[PDB]
Amino acid sequence: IVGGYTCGANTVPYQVSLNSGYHFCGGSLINSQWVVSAAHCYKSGIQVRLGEDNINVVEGNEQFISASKSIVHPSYNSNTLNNDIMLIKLKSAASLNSRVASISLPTSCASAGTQCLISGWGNTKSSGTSYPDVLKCLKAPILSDSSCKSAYPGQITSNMFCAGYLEGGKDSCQGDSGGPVVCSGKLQGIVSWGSGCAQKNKPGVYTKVCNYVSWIKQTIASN
Ligand SMILES: [Ca+2]
Ligand code: NA
Repeated sequence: IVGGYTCGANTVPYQVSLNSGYHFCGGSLINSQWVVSAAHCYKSGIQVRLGEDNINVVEGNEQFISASKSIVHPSYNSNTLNNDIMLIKLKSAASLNSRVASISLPTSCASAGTQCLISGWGNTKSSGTSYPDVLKCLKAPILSDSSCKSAYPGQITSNMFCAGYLEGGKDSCQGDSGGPVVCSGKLQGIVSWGSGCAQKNKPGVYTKVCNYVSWIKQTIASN
């Protein structure tokens, strides 16, 4: 997260860190056994880390649970990032409480101009590299489809939306991938891609979760 703020410990209780010996992506807890992330975050060996603030210090509220199964979207295209969504099933159920909690799936898609909360442990610089230990947050508005398509001509599908600031300076970034975009208490986006981070006229691009709710529900009900 570039240009954001320190969230505060466990104030984003649905945020997870995906670990393969090191933090590599975010995710969102949607019930006690399932996490939603980005398909481009797929790795063979994944441990889900819930209740994290500092990802390099055991502070007392963590749950570390290995994945039993990953399910990349059937239509995921790694070239275009169309359908950049994956479900991860936990080997054992998380214990839900104040610091570890699920985020609701959307019934409606999100509205242009809604300010959403984007969070993660990704790079905090638009040029250079600095990775935080504690969870970072950003308030960012949903941009119109027209503005998004103008920013990334020939690249935005119906399964993507832009959020952030055309002036630059505030955005998600590498290492935030797979994490949440929460708008009005619903998971509306997944950190997916962008040209650099926090660059002028190059806002973040996010997987449009409202298009996948039927797939998510059907998949959870059968696995
Ligand atoms: Ca920790
Ligand atoms: Na809704």
